[PDB]
Amino acid sequence: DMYIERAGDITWEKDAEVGETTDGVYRVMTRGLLGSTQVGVGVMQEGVFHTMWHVTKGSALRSGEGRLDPYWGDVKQDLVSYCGPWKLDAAWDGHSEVQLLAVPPGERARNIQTLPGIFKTKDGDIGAVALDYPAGTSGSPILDKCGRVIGLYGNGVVI
Amino acid sequence: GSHMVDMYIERAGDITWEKDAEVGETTDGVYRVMTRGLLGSTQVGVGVMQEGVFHTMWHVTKGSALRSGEGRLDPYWGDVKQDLVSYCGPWKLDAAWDGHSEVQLLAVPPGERARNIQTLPGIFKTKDGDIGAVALDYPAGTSGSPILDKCGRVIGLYGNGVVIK
Ligand SMILES: Cc1ncnc(C)c1-c1ccc(C[n+]2cc(NC(=O)Nc3cccc(C(F)(F)F)c3)on2)nc1
Ligand SMILES: Cc1ncnc(C)c1-c1ccc(C[n+]2cc(NC(=O)Nc3cccc(C(F)(F)F)c3)on2)nc1
Repeated sequence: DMYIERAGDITWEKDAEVGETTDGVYRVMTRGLLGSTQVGVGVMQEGVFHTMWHVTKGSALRSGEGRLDPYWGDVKQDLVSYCGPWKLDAAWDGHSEVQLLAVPPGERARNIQTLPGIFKTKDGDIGAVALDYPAGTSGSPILDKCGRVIGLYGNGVVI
Repeated sequence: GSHMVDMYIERAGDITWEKDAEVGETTDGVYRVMTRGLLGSTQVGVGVMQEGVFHTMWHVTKGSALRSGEGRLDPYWGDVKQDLVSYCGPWKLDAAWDGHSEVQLLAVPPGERARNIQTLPGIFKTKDGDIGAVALDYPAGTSGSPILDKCGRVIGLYGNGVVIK
């Protein structure tokens, strides 16, 4: 039994550290007998819930009273969307600072501004934020200066 | 008010690459740089003893003499821009990152055990220059912790990063 609950708006913050379909950033929760815990984070935008495939593994999600079914995915890229196509088309410019809107398990959302590093791995040269958050923070949106989601926290971006 | 009175080093480990890793006395080794005063003692950074010379970051000591047990280490060389300082002799640490390999941070954090963390350095295209750095975050008194190549050579100190031109 797996569900989402809202955690905040998706905003670029000045003064940062350097079923219901409301736009915003959501905790992805799994419950059982003992109780509930966060498996990841996602982004509601234009009526579509975006998270990482490995967070849900294509499970349906309860959203209050309603139920969200997966619409699309890509296991290689580790992406999955609910209710509609992938709406997050923005991308890192390759030079600017970005903001991780990290939403850790059992803690408040927060913006961290940082410059992405480039990691020259074997598979490819990969851009990633040098910020380390607990497991279940995966799917936290990363924002450009215009407030657009340029990626989700967990994997990084191939160039 | 009250001021700090005594800066000193104490040994924390050998400087080795660990095969099973997370993916005055002048004994070779890695050392905590400690400052004591009235209210107690606090770790202000880390340094490397190699070939009779203690290597740390300028901002850690600011060129103070260091107690090493009973004896005294006086600074021999420094560079404030590069944030480097040596004691008892010239800078011995001449190795550098090869630009492709994984490295190991031998982090020595305040009030915790030494440990090796293996990681691939990232390159950060800052305004001033391109900077290579490990994507590992530790408290400020970890600064001066050696970063190692697979030959066991200190290729850097934790805290600033390395300029690439
Ligand atoms: C990638 C890598 N290769 C080799 N060794 C290491 C240690 C790493 C490494 C480095 C940092 C982190 C911490 N981390 C980052 C994320 N996710 C994320 O950054 N996503 C994202 C997506 C779109 C755009 C961007 C941005 F705009 F910043 F380029 C970033 O998750 N964990 N992990 C692994
Ligand atoms: C550098 C930078 N620019 C812009 N934005 C950010 C967020 C950063 C950024 C990224 C990671 C860290 C964490 N961190 C690393 C170190 N120090 C260190 O890595 N030293 C070192 C010295 C010699 C060789 C090498 C190696 F071989 F790895 F290249 C590394 O201290 N803190 N800080 C800041």
